[PDB]
Amino acid sequence: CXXXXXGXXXXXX
Repeated sequence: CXXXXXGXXXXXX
């Protein structure tokens, strides 16, 4: 899980 902004971000889960 994760996400972000401006293009994306990251996460994991």
